[PDB]
Amino acid sequence: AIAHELRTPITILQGRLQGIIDGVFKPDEVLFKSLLNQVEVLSHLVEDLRTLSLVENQQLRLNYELFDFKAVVEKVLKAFEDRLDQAKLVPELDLTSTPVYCDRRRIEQVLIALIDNAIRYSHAGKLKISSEVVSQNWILKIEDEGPGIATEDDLFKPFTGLGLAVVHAIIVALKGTIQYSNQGSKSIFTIKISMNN
Amino acid sequence: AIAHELRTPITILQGRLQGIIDGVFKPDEVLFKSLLNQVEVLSHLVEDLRTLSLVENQQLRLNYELFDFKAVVEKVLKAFEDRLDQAKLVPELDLTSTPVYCDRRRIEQVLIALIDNAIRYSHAGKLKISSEVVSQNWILKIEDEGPGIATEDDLFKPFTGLGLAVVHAIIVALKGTIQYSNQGSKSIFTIKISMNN
Repeated sequence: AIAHELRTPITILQGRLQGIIDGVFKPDEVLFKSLLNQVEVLSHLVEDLRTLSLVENQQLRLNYELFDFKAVVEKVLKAFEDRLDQAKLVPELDLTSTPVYCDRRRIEQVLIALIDNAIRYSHAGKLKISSEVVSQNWILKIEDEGPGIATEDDLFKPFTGLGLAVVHAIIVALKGTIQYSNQGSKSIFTIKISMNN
Repeated sequence: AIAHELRTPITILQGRLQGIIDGVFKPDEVLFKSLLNQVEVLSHLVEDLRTLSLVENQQLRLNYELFDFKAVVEKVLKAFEDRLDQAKLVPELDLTSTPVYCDRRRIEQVLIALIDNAIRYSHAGKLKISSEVVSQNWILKIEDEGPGIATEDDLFKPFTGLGLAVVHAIIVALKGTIQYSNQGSKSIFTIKISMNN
Protein backbone atom coordinates (compact mmCIF):
# COMPACT_ATOMS: atom_id res chain seq x y z
CA ALA A 1 0.00 0.00 0.00
CA ILE A 2 -0.50 2.06 -1.87
CA ALA A 3 0.87 4.68 -3.24
CA HIS A 4 4.29 5.31 -4.71
CA GLU A 5 2.89 5.85 -8.19
CA LEU A 6 3.55 9.48 -7.21
CA ARG A 7 7.22 8.61 -6.69
CA THR A 8 7.71 9.05 -10.44
CA PRO A 9 6.69 12.73 -10.94
CA ILE A 10 9.24 13.49 -8.22
CA THR A 11 12.09 11.65 -9.95
CA ILE A 12 11.34 13.11 -13.39
CA LEU A 13 11.24 16.46 -11.60
CA GLN A 14 14.57 15.76 -9.86
CA GLY A 15 16.34 14.82 -13.08
CA ARG A 16 14.68 17.78 -14.78
CA LEU A 17 16.15 20.09 -12.14
CA GLN A 18 19.42 18.19 -12.44
CA GLY A 19 19.16 18.64 -16.20
CA ILE A 20 19.40 22.39 -15.66
CA ILE A 21 22.36 21.91 -13.32
CA ASP A 22 24.40 19.51 -15.47
CA GLY A 23 24.04 21.96 -18.37
CA VAL A 24 21.66 20.27 -20.80
CA PHE A 25 18.61 22.57 -20.45
CA LYS A 26 18.52 26.36 -20.74
CA PRO A 27 16.24 27.93 -18.10
CA ASP A 28 13.62 29.82 -20.12
CA GLU A 29 10.01 30.67 -19.28
CA VAL A 30 8.70 27.39 -20.72
CA LEU A 31 11.04 25.43 -18.45
CA PHE A 32 9.76 27.18 -15.32
CA LYS A 33 6.20 26.69 -16.56
CA SER A 34 6.83 22.96 -16.95
CA LEU A 35 8.39 22.70 -13.49
CA LEU A 36 5.44 24.56 -11.97
CA ASN A 37 3.02 22.27 -13.81
CA GLN A 38 4.79 19.15 -12.53
CA VAL A 39 4.58 20.51 -8.98
CA GLU A 40 0.88 21.16 -9.60
CA VAL A 41 0.47 17.52 -10.69
CA LEU A 42 2.08 16.41 -7.43
CA SER A 43 -0.22 18.78 -5.52
CA HIS A 44 -3.26 17.27 -7.25
CA LEU A 45 -2.04 13.79 -6.32
CA VAL A 46 -1.44 14.63 -2.66
CA GLU A 47 -4.83 16.35 -2.39
CA ASP A 48 -6.60 13.31 -3.84
CA LEU A 49 -4.63 11.06 -1.48
CA ARG A 50 -5.65 13.24 1.47
CA THR A 51 -9.30 12.94 0.44
CA LEU A 52 -9.01 9.16 0.08
CA SER A 53 -7.38 8.78 3.49
CA LEU A 54 -10.08 10.96 5.05
CA VAL A 55 -12.79 8.77 3.52
CA GLU A 56 -11.14 5.48 4.52
CA ASN A 57 -11.32 6.49 8.22
CA GLN A 58 -14.82 8.06 8.18
CA GLN A 59 -13.32 11.44 9.10
CA LEU A 60 -14.51 13.27 5.96
CA ARG A 61 -16.61 16.16 7.26
CA LEU A 62 -19.86 16.51 5.31
CA ASN A 63 -22.08 19.61 5.17
CA TYR A 64 -25.56 18.90 3.82
CA GLU A 65 -27.67 21.69 2.32
CA LEU A 66 -30.37 22.32 -0.28
CA PHE A 67 -28.80 23.72 -3.45
CA ASP A 68 -29.44 24.12 -7.16
CA PHE A 69 -27.28 21.69 -9.14
CA LYS A 70 -27.48 23.72 -12.36
CA ALA A 71 -25.47 26.54 -10.76
CA VAL A 72 -22.70 24.13 -9.76
CA VAL A 73 -22.74 22.71 -13.29
CA GLU A 74 -22.40 26.21 -14.75
CA LYS A 75 -19.52 27.01 -12.38
CA VAL A 76 -17.59 23.83 -13.19
CA LEU A 77 -18.22 24.18 -16.93
CA LYS A 78 -16.97 27.78 -16.93
CA ALA A 79 -13.90 26.68 -14.95
CA PHE A 80 -13.16 24.26 -17.83
CA GLU A 81 -14.47 26.34 -20.75
CA ASP A 82 -11.16 26.88 -22.55
CA ARG A 83 -10.06 23.28 -21.99
CA LEU A 84 -13.50 22.06 -23.08
CA ASP A 85 -13.18 23.97 -26.35
CA GLN A 86 -9.58 22.81 -26.83
CA ALA A 87 -10.85 19.22 -26.58
CA LYS A 88 -13.89 20.10 -28.75
CA LEU A 89 -16.27 18.91 -26.01
CA VAL A 90 -19.64 20.68 -26.30
CA PRO A 91 -21.61 20.33 -23.03
CA GLU A 92 -25.25 19.25 -23.32
CA LEU A 93 -27.47 20.00 -20.32
CA ASP A 94 -30.57 18.02 -19.33
CA LEU A 95 -30.71 19.36 -15.78
CA THR A 96 -33.89 19.50 -13.73
CA SER A 97 -35.03 22.70 -12.02
CA THR A 98 -35.83 21.18 -8.62
CA PRO A 99 -32.97 21.59 -6.11
CA VAL A 100 -31.24 18.68 -4.40
CA TYR A 101 -30.22 18.07 -0.78
CA CYS A 102 -26.57 17.02 -0.60
CA ASP A 103 -23.06 18.38 0.02
CA ARG A 104 -22.29 21.25 -2.35
CA ARG A 105 -18.49 21.17 -2.41
CA ARG A 106 -18.30 17.36 -2.50
CA ILE A 107 -20.64 17.14 -5.50
CA GLU A 108 -18.58 19.93 -7.05
CA GLN A 109 -15.43 17.87 -6.47
CA VAL A 110 -16.85 14.78 -8.14
CA LEU A 111 -18.12 16.88 -11.05
CA ILE A 112 -14.73 18.55 -11.48
CA ALA A 113 -12.98 15.18 -11.49
CA LEU A 114 -15.49 13.61 -13.88
CA ILE A 115 -15.38 16.37 -16.48
CA ASP A 116 -11.59 16.49 -16.10
CA ASN A 117 -11.47 12.79 -16.98
CA ALA A 118 -13.87 13.51 -19.85
CA ILE A 119 -11.65 16.25 -21.27
CA ARG A 120 -8.60 14.01 -20.90
CA TYR A 121 -10.11 10.83 -22.35
CA SER A 122 -13.40 11.32 -24.19
CA HIS A 123 -13.59 11.93 -27.93
CA ALA A 124 -14.55 15.26 -29.45
CA GLY A 125 -18.32 15.63 -29.49
CA LYS A 126 -21.35 16.08 -27.29
CA LEU A 127 -21.03 15.91 -23.49
CA LYS A 128 -24.38 14.94 -21.95
CA ILE A 129 -24.97 16.09 -18.36
CA SER A 130 -28.38 14.99 -17.08
CA SER A 131 -29.86 15.20 -13.58
CA GLU A 132 -33.26 13.82 -12.58
CA VAL A 133 -35.04 13.30 -9.26
CA VAL A 134 -37.03 10.05 -9.17
CA SER A 135 -38.88 9.74 -5.84
CA GLN A 136 -36.28 10.63 -3.18
CA ASN A 137 -33.54 9.43 -5.57
CA TRP A 138 -31.31 11.84 -7.49
CA ILE A 139 -29.72 10.36 -10.62
CA LEU A 140 -26.85 12.17 -12.35
CA LYS A 141 -25.55 10.91 -15.69
CA ILE A 142 -22.39 11.97 -17.54
CA GLU A 143 -22.36 10.58 -21.08
CA ASP A 144 -19.76 11.03 -23.81
CA GLU A 145 -19.33 9.98 -27.43
CA GLY A 146 -15.82 8.71 -26.74
CA PRO A 147 -14.53 5.22 -25.96
CA GLY A 148 -14.81 3.19 -22.78
CA ILE A 149 -13.19 0.58 -20.53
CA ALA A 150 -13.82 -3.18 -20.41
CA THR A 151 -12.13 -5.38 -17.80
CA GLU A 152 -13.32 -8.11 -15.43
CA ASP A 153 -13.73 -3.27 -12.54
CA ASP A 154 -10.33 -1.59 -12.05
CA LEU A 155 -11.94 1.71 -13.09
CA PHE A 156 -12.28 3.32 -9.65
CA LYS A 157 -9.00 1.69 -8.63
CA PRO A 158 -6.23 4.20 -7.84
CA PHE A 159 -3.80 5.15 -10.62
CA THR A 160 -4.58 14.24 -11.84
CA GLY A 161 -4.57 10.47 -11.50
CA LEU A 162 -6.92 8.25 -9.49
CA GLY A 163 -9.61 10.93 -9.80
CA LEU A 164 -12.17 8.17 -10.32
CA ALA A 165 -11.05 6.66 -7.01
CA VAL A 166 -11.82 9.97 -5.29
CA VAL A 167 -15.16 10.17 -7.11
CA HIS A 168 -16.04 6.69 -5.86
CA ALA A 169 -14.87 7.47 -2.33
CA ILE A 170 -16.96 10.64 -2.13
CA ILE A 171 -19.98 8.81 -3.56
CA VAL A 172 -19.50 6.16 -0.86
CA ALA A 173 -19.31 8.89 1.79
CA LEU A 174 -22.61 10.24 0.46
CA LYS A 175 -25.76 8.10 0.53
CA GLY A 176 -25.28 6.92 -3.02
CA THR A 177 -23.80 4.48 -5.51
CA ILE A 178 -22.05 4.86 -8.87
CA GLN A 179 -22.15 2.62 -11.95
CA TYR A 180 -20.32 2.64 -15.28
CA SER A 181 -21.50 1.51 -18.71
CA ASN A 182 -19.58 1.19 -21.98
CA GLN A 183 -21.89 0.54 -24.94
CA GLY A 184 -19.05 0.98 -27.45
CA SER A 185 -20.59 4.10 -28.96
CA LYS A 186 -21.36 5.69 -25.56
CA SER A 187 -19.58 5.77 -22.20
CA ILE A 188 -21.82 6.67 -19.26
CA PHE A 189 -21.19 7.36 -15.58
CA THR A 190 -24.31 7.16 -13.40
CA ILE A 191 -24.51 8.42 -9.81
CA LYS A 192 -27.59 7.54 -7.75
CA ILE A 193 -27.88 9.41 -4.43
CA SER A 194 -30.78 8.79 -2.06
CA MET A 195 -32.42 11.95 -0.74
CA ASN A 196 -34.67 10.38 1.93
CA ASN A 197 -32.14 9.92 4.77
CA ALA B 1 -5.58 10.95 8.25
CA ILE B 2 -2.86 11.65 7.97
CA ALA B 3 -0.81 13.27 6.02
CA HIS B 4 -1.00 16.66 4.35
CA GLU B 5 1.92 18.00 6.36
CA LEU B 6 3.69 17.38 3.02
CA ARG B 7 1.20 19.73 1.34
CA THR B 8 3.40 22.63 2.49
CA PRO B 9 6.74 21.82 0.73
CA ILE B 10 4.68 21.67 -2.46
CA THR B 11 3.11 25.11 -1.98
CA ILE B 12 6.39 26.79 -1.00
CA LEU B 13 7.82 25.09 -4.08
CA GLN B 14 4.94 26.34 -6.25
CA GLY B 15 5.31 29.94 -5.10
CA ARG B 16 9.07 29.59 -5.45
CA LEU B 17 8.62 28.54 -9.07
CA GLN B 18 6.04 31.30 -9.45
CA GLY B 19 8.57 33.67 -7.89
CA ILE B 20 10.84 33.03 -10.87
CA ILE B 21 7.93 33.58 -13.26
CA ASP B 22 6.56 36.80 -11.74
CA GLY B 23 10.07 38.26 -11.91
CA VAL B 24 11.23 38.45 -8.30
CA PHE B 25 13.97 35.77 -8.36
CA LYS B 26 16.87 35.46 -10.79
CA PRO B 27 17.49 31.83 -11.82
CA ASP B 28 21.08 31.15 -10.74
CA GLU B 29 22.76 27.90 -9.70
CA VAL B 30 21.78 28.33 -6.04
CA LEU B 31 18.12 28.66 -7.03
CA PHE B 32 18.17 25.38 -8.96
CA LYS B 33 20.03 23.76 -6.07
CA SER B 34 17.32 24.90 -3.66
CA LEU B 35 14.54 23.65 -5.94
CA LEU B 36 16.28 20.28 -6.27
CA ASN B 37 16.70 20.10 -2.50
CA GLN B 38 13.00 20.83 -1.92
CA VAL B 39 12.09 18.07 -4.37
CA GLU B 40 14.47 15.78 -2.47
CA VAL B 41 12.66 16.66 0.77
CA LEU B 42 9.37 15.68 -0.85
CA SER B 43 10.97 12.45 -2.09
CA HIS B 44 12.16 11.65 1.44
CA LEU B 45 8.64 12.28 2.75
CA VAL B 46 6.93 10.08 0.15
CA GLU B 47 9.46 7.28 0.74
CA ASP B 48 8.85 7.37 4.49
CA LEU B 49 5.10 7.41 3.86
CA ARG B 50 5.44 4.38 1.57
CA THR B 51 7.35 2.53 4.28
CA LEU B 52 4.73 3.42 6.90
CA SER B 53 1.87 2.26 4.69
CA LEU B 54 3.71 -0.99 3.97
CA VAL B 55 4.15 -1.61 7.70
CA GLU B 56 0.55 -0.75 8.59
CA ASN B 57 -0.72 -3.55 6.30
CA GLN B 58 1.91 -6.20 7.18
CA GLN B 59 3.17 -6.16 3.58
CA LEU B 60 6.73 -5.04 4.42
CA ARG B 61 8.96 -7.77 3.00
CA LEU B 62 11.68 -8.78 5.47
CA ASN B 63 14.91 -10.62 4.63
CA TYR B 64 16.65 -12.08 7.67
CA GLU B 65 20.36 -12.88 7.60
CA LEU B 66 23.41 -13.07 9.87
CA PHE B 67 25.51 -9.92 9.48
CA ASP B 68 28.14 -7.85 11.26
CA PHE B 69 26.59 -4.67 12.65
CA LYS B 70 29.92 -2.82 12.82
CA ALA B 71 30.18 -2.82 9.02
CA VAL B 72 26.72 -1.26 8.68
CA VAL B 73 27.69 1.32 11.31
CA GLU B 74 30.86 2.17 9.37
CA LYS B 75 28.88 2.50 6.13
CA VAL B 76 26.24 4.80 7.61
CA LEU B 77 28.85 6.89 9.45
CA LYS B 78 30.87 7.37 6.26
CA ALA B 79 27.69 8.32 4.40
CA PHE B 80 27.25 11.11 6.98
CA GLU B 81 30.92 11.97 7.61
CA ASP B 82 30.90 15.50 6.22
CA ARG B 83 27.55 16.32 7.84
CA LEU B 84 28.75 14.76 11.10
CA ASP B 85 31.80 17.03 11.11
CA GLN B 86 29.71 20.06 10.12
CA ALA B 87 27.55 19.40 13.20
CA LYS B 88 30.68 18.62 15.28
CA LEU B 89 29.32 15.17 16.17
CA VAL B 90 32.17 12.77 16.96
CA PRO B 91 30.95 9.14 16.80
CA GLU B 92 31.89 6.87 19.70
CA LEU B 93 31.70 3.13 19.06
CA ASP B 94 31.06 0.46 21.70
CA LEU B 95 30.09 -2.25 19.21
CA THR B 96 30.40 -5.95 19.94
CA SER B 97 32.21 -8.31 17.59
CA THR B 98 29.58 -11.07 17.52
CA PRO B 99 27.25 -10.81 14.49
CA VAL B 100 23.49 -10.43 14.76
CA TYR B 101 20.61 -12.13 12.95
CA CYS B 102 18.19 -9.53 11.56
CA ASP B 103 17.33 -7.61 8.38
CA ARG B 104 20.36 -5.76 7.05
CA ARG B 105 18.72 -3.00 5.02
CA ARG B 106 15.98 -2.36 7.59
CA ILE B 107 18.49 -1.93 10.42
CA GLU B 108 20.47 0.29 8.06
CA GLN B 109 17.33 2.38 7.46
CA VAL B 110 16.66 2.88 11.16
CA LEU B 111 20.33 3.74 11.75
CA ILE B 112 20.31 6.26 8.89
CA ALA B 113 17.16 7.90 10.26
CA LEU B 114 18.45 7.95 13.84
CA ILE B 115 21.82 9.51 13.06
CA ASP B 116 20.08 11.94 10.69
CA ASN B 117 17.88 13.05 13.59
CA ALA B 118 21.01 13.24 15.74
CA ILE B 119 22.82 15.50 13.26
CA ARG B 120 19.71 17.67 12.95
CA TYR B 121 18.89 17.96 16.65
CA SER B 122 21.67 16.83 18.99
CA HIS B 123 24.27 19.21 20.39
CA ALA B 124 27.91 19.20 19.32
CA GLY B 125 29.80 16.50 21.18
CA LYS B 126 30.18 12.76 21.55
CA LEU B 127 27.81 10.38 19.74
CA LYS B 128 27.68 7.04 21.58
CA ILE B 129 26.75 4.00 19.46
CA SER B 130 26.71 0.81 21.54
CA SER B 131 25.54 -2.69 20.61
CA GLU B 132 25.45 -5.64 23.00
CA VAL B 133 23.98 -9.15 22.83
CA VAL B 134 22.46 -10.25 26.15
CA SER B 135 21.17 -13.84 25.86
CA GLN B 136 19.21 -13.93 22.58
CA ASN B 137 18.52 -10.19 22.98
CA TRP B 138 20.37 -7.55 20.95
CA ILE B 139 20.37 -4.08 22.53
CA LEU B 140 21.41 -1.05 20.47
CA LYS B 141 21.82 2.34 22.15
CA ILE B 142 22.26 5.75 20.50
CA GLU B 143 23.23 8.38 23.07
CA ASP B 144 23.96 12.07 22.56
CA GLU B 145 25.06 15.00 24.71
CA GLY B 146 22.26 17.17 23.32
CA PRO B 147 18.80 17.96 24.65
CA GLY B 148 15.69 15.79 24.75
CA ILE B 149 11.89 15.68 24.63
CA ALA B 150 9.41 15.59 27.52
CA THR B 151 5.67 15.24 26.90
CA GLU B 152 2.91 13.07 28.38
CA ASP B 153 4.92 10.22 23.92
CA ASP B 154 4.40 12.11 20.64
CA LEU B 155 8.02 11.30 19.73
CA PHE B 156 7.40 8.49 17.23
CA LYS B 157 4.27 10.31 16.06
CA PRO B 158 4.43 11.45 12.41
CA PHE B 159 5.62 15.00 11.68
CA THR B 160 13.12 14.24 6.39
CA GLY B 161 10.23 14.45 8.83
CA LEU B 162 8.53 11.64 10.76
CA GLY B 163 11.76 9.63 10.55
CA LEU B 164 11.18 8.48 14.12
CA ALA B 165 7.78 7.16 13.02
CA VAL B 166 9.50 5.04 10.37
CA VAL B 167 12.08 3.90 12.93
CA HIS B 168 9.28 2.80 15.26
CA ALA B 169 7.37 1.11 12.44
CA ILE B 170 10.41 -0.89 11.32
CA ILE B 171 11.19 -1.84 14.93
CA VAL B 172 7.60 -3.06 15.26
CA ALA B 173 7.98 -5.07 12.05
CA LEU B 174 11.08 -6.66 13.56
CA LYS B 175 10.87 -8.71 16.76
CA GLY B 176 11.80 -5.77 18.94
CA THR B 177 10.81 -2.71 20.95
CA ILE B 178 12.22 0.81 21.25
CA GLN B 179 12.38 3.13 24.27
CA TYR B 180 13.47 6.74 24.76
CA SER B 181 15.07 8.40 27.78
CA ASN B 182 15.85 12.07 28.43
CA GLN B 183 18.02 12.55 31.53
CA GLY B 184 18.53 16.26 30.79
CA SER B 185 22.25 15.84 30.18
CA LYS B 186 21.81 12.76 27.95
CA SER B 187 19.24 11.70 25.36
CA ILE B 188 19.20 7.96 24.64
CA PHE B 189 17.37 5.78 22.12
CA THR B 190 17.34 2.07 23.00
CA ILE B 191 16.33 -0.70 20.59
CA LYS B 192 15.86 -4.22 21.97
CA ILE B 193 15.47 -6.94 19.31
CA SER B 194 14.94 -10.57 20.27
CA MET B 195 17.15 -13.02 18.40
CA ASN B 196 15.51 -16.29 19.51
CA ASN B 197 12.52 -16.39 17.11
